[PDB]
Order: sequence, then structure tokens, then C-alpha cells
Amino acid sequence: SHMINAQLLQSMVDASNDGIVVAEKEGDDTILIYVNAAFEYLTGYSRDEILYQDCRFLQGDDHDQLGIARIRKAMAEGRPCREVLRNYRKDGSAFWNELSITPVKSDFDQRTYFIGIQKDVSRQVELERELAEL
Amino acid sequence: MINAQLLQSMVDASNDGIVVAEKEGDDTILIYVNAAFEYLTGYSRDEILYQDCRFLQGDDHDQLGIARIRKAMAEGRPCREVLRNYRKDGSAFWNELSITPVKSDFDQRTYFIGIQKDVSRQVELERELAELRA
Ligand SMILES: Cc1cc2nc3c(=O)[nH]c(=O)nc-3n(C[C@H](O)[C@H](O)[C@H](O)COP(=O)(O)O)c2cc1C
Ligand SMILES: Cc1cc2nc3c(=O)[nH]c(=O)nc-3n(C[C@H](O)[C@H](O)[C@H](O)COP(=O)(O)O)c2cc1C
Repeated sequence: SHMINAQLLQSMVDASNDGIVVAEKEGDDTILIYVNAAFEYLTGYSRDEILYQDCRFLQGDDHDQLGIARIRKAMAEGRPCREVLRNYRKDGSAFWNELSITPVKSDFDQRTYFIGIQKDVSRQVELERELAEL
Repeated sequence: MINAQLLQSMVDASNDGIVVAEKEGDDTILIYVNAAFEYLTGYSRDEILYQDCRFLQGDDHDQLGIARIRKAMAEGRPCREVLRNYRKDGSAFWNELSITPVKSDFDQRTYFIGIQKDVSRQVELERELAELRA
């Protein structure tokens, strides 16, 4: 009587300020099958551009970031993980992405999907460094 | 095809508190809260459901943002305000609150999505850094 319906679930995901994505594993890729508006705003990429691609384009030229090894191992072991990564928007600007990945098993196909949540921590990091200097 | 199970998992994974409230008269009472909201406020889902979120203001009221929230809600505008809020144990924190009115043709009920996050540290840093800058 008083409880939410499924359209409300979509509304909560749409209202989120952090990016929220769903990806599915294929071989060495985990390809984006859903992104919310905040992900497009945060990354500068449109939904049409980046769907069915692995999120690693957000690392740009940066690789062998330690968090990436931790993510790969957590993915292999079926465990959730959280890493702060250097990421880059479509225009090339850098941001610090606090990224969480949660595997969830879909009852429909009994397939494991991966929920990402991207939070821009750049301002908090830079301000922490500035105050450390001060 | 993102089903309701996956949408729910996306809400459950959110770092930020996420709630749904429905308006009855001058109350908007909580009909859903996620785990991040419970951890942020220290209240369990069973304690706070079907109550207006204003209990989080505690002894405080007449904060300027509250007046802005009221006007924005009456006008159906989304809004964002940083409010002083209080946990179950009484501890104070700065809550960046984003309220989004839900537009739905399906049911007559008017709903609001709240998104809450603890900005206390960023506020502390901002004031300290501004003072030291002088
Ligand atoms: C659901 C999901 C979301 C992801 N989001 C990001 C992201 O926003 N930024 C990023 O740098 N990596 C993200 N990744 C990690 C990469 O997609 C990839 O798994 C990681 O770089 C390790 O794979 P690789 O060594 O083959 O590049 C995400 C991974 C998953 C599964
Ligand atoms: C969906 C939603 C979530 C809200 N969350 C909070 C909150 O977390 N903390 C808070 O102090 N007020 C929150 N509010 C605002 C109060 O519920 C209330 O609308 C505000 O105090 C102004 O109403 P009032 O002047 O009648 O007290 C929320 C409102 C809505 C609609």
C-alpha cells in the first residue's frame, strides 16, 4: 500500500549523483549494458558511444595502476571491490574515481552481472593535499 | 533489459543514502530507505519508516535551506541543500540532500527521491582552508 514499485527503482537510479552502470563479462572484457545519466555527466561520454564497451577506456593512457590488479583479482574471485583510480573524461580532463564493483547473480538467467558505482572524489583529494600543504 | 532485481541491487550498492518519500499534506513520509541511509543516520529501516525526514534536523529548525527546500517542493523543483543533521546517537553531521520530485503518469501518488551524503569533512576542510587563506 505504502511501498515503492519498480518504476520507483528506476527513478532512484536516475536520481543518483554517482555514476551507476551494469556490465556483463565476455572473456577479458566486461561490457557496459547500462549507464545512468550521472555516468554520462561524470565521464563526458554519451550512452550511445560507450555501450557494450569495457570501462577501461576511462583509464586512458594510464595503466598498471595498482587498483586495476586488485580489481582484476576481485573480479576473478567473485568478490566486491572498491578502488580509487585515475580516470579521464572524453575531453581528456583527469578525475579521481572512487569505483565500487559488486557482482550480483540475476535470477532470470542465473548469470553474474557487475554493478559499478563511480563517485568523483577529485575535489576531496585535492583539498586534502592543499590543507596538508597549509 | 535491466530488470527490477538488478535495479534493486543498484540501489542497494549505492554509497549515498537513497530514500523514497510520499507526500500526505505537509508531511512527506519515508516509504523506502537503503542500507547506506541506515548507516548514515544510525537508524534502522524499521524505526524510521512512514515518518517525515525532518526528525533528522532534531533540535534544529529554521535553517535557511529548509525554507528553500519547502519552496522547491511546492514548486515541483528538484533542489540540493546542505543541512545540519543528527544521527540516532545524537552526533551531528553535514548532510548534502538532493530531492527530486517523481513524475509518473501511472499512479496518482506524489513521490520524492531523497539522496543523502555526509559532506561533513568537506565542510570542515572548506572552512579551515578559507580561514588559513584569509
Ligand atoms: C561494472 C564495472 C564498472 C567499471 N567501471 C570502471 C570505471 O568507471 N573506471 C575504470 O577505470 N575502470 C572501471 N572498471 C574496470 C575495468 O573495466 C576493468 O575491469 C579493469 O581495468 C581490469 O581489466 P583489464 O586489466 O583487462 O583492463 C569497471 C569494471 C566493471 C566490471
Ligand atoms: C524525499 C525527501 C528526503 C528528505 N531527506 C531529508 C534529510 O535527509 N534530512 C533533512 O533534514 N530533511 C530531509 N527532507 C526534508 C524534510 O522532510 C522536510 O521536507 C523539510 O524539513 C521541510 O519541511 P518542513 O518545513 O515542513 O519541516 C527530505 C525531504 C524529502 C521529500
